[PDB]
Amino acid sequence: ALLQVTISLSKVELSVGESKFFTCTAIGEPESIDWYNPQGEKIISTQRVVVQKEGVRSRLTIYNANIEDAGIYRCQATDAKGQTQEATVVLEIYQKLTFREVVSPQEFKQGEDAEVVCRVSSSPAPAVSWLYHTTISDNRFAMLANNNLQILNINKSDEGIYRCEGRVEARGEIDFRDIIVIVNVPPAISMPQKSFNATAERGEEMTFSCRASGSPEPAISWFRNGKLIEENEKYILKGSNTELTVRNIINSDGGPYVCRATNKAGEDEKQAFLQV
Ligand SMILES: *[C@@H]1O[C@H](CO)[C@@H](O)[C@H](O)[C@H]1NC(C)=O
Ligand SMILES: *[C@H]1O[C@H](CO)[C@@H](O)[C@H](O)[C@H]1NC(C)=O
Ligand SMILES: [Ca+2]
Repeated sequence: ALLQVTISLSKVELSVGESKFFTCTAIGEPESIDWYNPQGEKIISTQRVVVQKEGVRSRLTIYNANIEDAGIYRCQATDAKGQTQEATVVLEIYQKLTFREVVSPQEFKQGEDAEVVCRVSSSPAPAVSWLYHTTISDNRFAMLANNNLQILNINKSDEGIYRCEGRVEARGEIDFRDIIVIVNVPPAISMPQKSFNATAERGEEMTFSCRASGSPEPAISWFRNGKLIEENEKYILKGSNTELTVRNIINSDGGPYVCRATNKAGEDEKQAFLQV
């Protein structure tokens, strides 16, 4: 029948930092068109909260909305008569699922107690969850109150990808992250023979096998008497230094040849004895 006011939106809810504008149409012939913050102050223009007034509409733009922004805004018109209609819009500022400062290739040592870390958060407290394939909860895996999952005896097969999924049932909002898990495993030397034997002056020869086990794969360095063993014409090592061949053994070559195997998770050393 008579004067009335409308707004582009009625109920909006945006993340923090998000921006948006609303338009207030005043169907009629208003002399007055004014906005009001949820505090009841007649909005004045600021380059972050801007108010543009044209014709019979009025646009209110909120840039990078913070938390002091939520509330019931009101556009309110007034003609030459005392008639004074208004429309209102409800703004809700919230927090998207954030995953701040969350490193991946997370490394852990074979035996230790691992805690895979996922720093995730949202306005209504997120509902986090850990997946491997697919869910997980096997009396060795458990989610701490801080959202991280722990693995008590992080065996190396445990090594893999883990999804830290998070949902906000209040918004049907979901988002995950995929973390890589690395199981560092100290070196484990393996050499079937640690006691060899050739004949002196005769141009005999002997190869010495030393294999290891670890993640990363261990580096095998040999030592003799007190010096690192280099190749030379005397010794020839091939299989990434897993096979030490001593050429032209005399009497002086008899005795321990020590085998070192190293990685970032420790070291193992075993030696062979060469009898002449
Ligand atoms: C050569 O040395 C090994 C050391 O394990 C020993 O068992 C073996 O008896 C030796 N060979 C001979 C023919 O004695
Ligand atoms: C689990 O698998 C890894 C594979 O590298 C191995 O290191 C570990 O010994 C295994 N543990 C069990 C329970 O068999
Ligand atoms: Ca923006």
